[PDB]
Amino acid sequence: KKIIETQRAPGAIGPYVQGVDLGSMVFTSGQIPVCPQTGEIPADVQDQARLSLENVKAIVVAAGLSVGDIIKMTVFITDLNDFATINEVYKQFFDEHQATYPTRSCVQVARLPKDVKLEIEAIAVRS
Amino acid sequence: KKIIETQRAPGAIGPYVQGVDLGSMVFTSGQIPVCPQTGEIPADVQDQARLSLENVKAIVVAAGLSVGDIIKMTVFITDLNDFATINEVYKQFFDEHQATYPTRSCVQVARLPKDVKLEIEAIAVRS
Amino acid sequence: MKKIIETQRAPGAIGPYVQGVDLGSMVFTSGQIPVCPQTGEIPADVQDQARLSLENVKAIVVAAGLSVGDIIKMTVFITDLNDFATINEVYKQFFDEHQATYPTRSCVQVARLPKDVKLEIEAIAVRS
Repeated sequence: KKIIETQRAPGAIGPYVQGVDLGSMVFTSGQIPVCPQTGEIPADVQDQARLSLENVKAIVVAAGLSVGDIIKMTVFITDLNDFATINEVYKQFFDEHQATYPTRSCVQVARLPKDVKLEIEAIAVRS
Repeated sequence: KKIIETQRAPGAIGPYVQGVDLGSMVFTSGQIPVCPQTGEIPADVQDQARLSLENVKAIVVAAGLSVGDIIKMTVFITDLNDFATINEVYKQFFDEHQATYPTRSCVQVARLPKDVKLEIEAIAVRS
Repeated sequence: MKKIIETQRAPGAIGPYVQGVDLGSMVFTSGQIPVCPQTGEIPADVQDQARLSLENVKAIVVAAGLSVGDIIKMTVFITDLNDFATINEVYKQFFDEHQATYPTRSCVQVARLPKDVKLEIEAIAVRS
């Protein structure tokens, strides 16, 4: 039960850790498009989606794993009009790391912390 | 990590796989009431509820497992007034397969992919 | 294992789910709502609701033989983010009082929850 902490993903806005590493598997908190350096949220959904994903990647990479070890995501979104766009960025991101797509749920919620357009949690396995 | 692929469940409409088998645990994507043979979404909530659960079954069977191996489900729905009808179908489903009911979370979201009334993810264990 | 968890210190399952499942290495709970197990009532105030959801989570993990410090992931479904700073405070004090490290978390505002409660919380805990 190792805690994961990285500056490549935003610090906790709250009583949670960024990730926990169980040995066989890794859980991340839900990541929002907040910039780890600047604390800023990008306006466009293309960018928010790239940024949530990088934030997830930082925690998974800080555990010593890679994108291809990601087996499950939930993508929580505020607007299904943004859907094809989120999917393009998210495919590109997996393809970039030559990783097969994880299992996934995608739901439209009412609202997200800081009024972001999306939030992504992940589960990775070691082997 | 072994990807699960079956034609008894709908082909992914985006960058995901229907299931992943970790040896120990199997994760499904969130199953919506899309008909694997036609692409149709049934109109009635009873039929939609029945149909997500058959899609979940289909992926868990393809992994070599069965419905009584499911330990967790998350049921995302668009209307809590549909709950008693969803509960009836879902109870019958597990009862039919002589299955112990899993842990479950049920929440009403704003909207789902393809304007479906529910989306169900499952987690199963091998032994 | 696939052991069902059953406790009277959390509200009983009336419906097609069980309170929790113990798998050996990990415990999963059902989503817990702020329904009081003795009175069957929902407190009106979100701090009370938050505290109670957490109690209800604790009851089931503890019935599994584990403790709060073993909880490794939560998802907090809420109906109003305006309640969030308040829920966070209650949630923090709950972990601090158990001397527990904070789990991983996801928090979203959904449209609605069972019984019009203000939050539902599910938990994943590991044995060691």
